[PDB]
Amino acid sequence: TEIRELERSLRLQLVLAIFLLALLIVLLWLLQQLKELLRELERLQREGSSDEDVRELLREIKELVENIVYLVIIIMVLVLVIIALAVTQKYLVEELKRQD
Amino acid sequence: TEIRELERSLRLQLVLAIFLLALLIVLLWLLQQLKELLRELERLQREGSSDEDVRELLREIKELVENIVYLVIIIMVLVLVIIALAVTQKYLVEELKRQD
Repeated sequence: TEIRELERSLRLQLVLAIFLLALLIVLLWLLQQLKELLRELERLQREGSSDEDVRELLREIKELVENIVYLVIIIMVLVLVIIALAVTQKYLVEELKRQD
Repeated sequence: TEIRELERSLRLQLVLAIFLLALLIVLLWLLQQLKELLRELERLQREGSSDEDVRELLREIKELVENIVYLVIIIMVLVLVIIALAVTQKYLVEELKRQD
C-alpha cells in the first residue's frame, strides 16, 4: 500500500514533464529570435552597412546563442531528474511484482 | 495483476527519456556548431571579406538553425509521447488504488 509512493512520484514527473514542454517552447521562442536577427544580419550585409553595425548585431546573436545553450543544459538536467524518477518507479513496480 | 501494463509503460518511458537525452546531446552539438560558424562570421567581417564570402557562410548558418529547430520540434513531440505515457501510468495507479 506504501508503494502512495508511485502516485507521488508520478505527480512529480507529470508536472516536471510539463515544465520541460514549457522550457522547449521558450527554447523555440529563442530560436525564432535567431531567425529574426540572422535575417537582419543578412540585410545589413546586403546594404553594405558598417563593421560597427554588423559587429553590434553579431555580438547580440552570440549572446542569444549562449542563452539558448544554457537553457538547453537546464533542460538536460531536468530530463535527468525525470529519468531518475522513471528509474525509481520501475524499481517500485519491480518490488511490487515480487509479491505472490 | 494486469496493471504488467505499468512495467511495460515504464519500460517505454525510460528508453524514450534516454532517447530525449541523446537528442538533447545532438542539439548541443548543433548549437556548438553555431558557435564555430558565428566566430568565423566575425572573423570574415573583421578581415573585411567579400559579400559573397559572408553570404555563403550566413546561408550555412541559416540552414543549421532550421535543422536545430526541426530537432527541437521532434523533441517536443517525443516529450508529448512521454507525457501521454505519464498520464497513462497515473490513471493505472488511480484505478489500482481504488481497490480495498
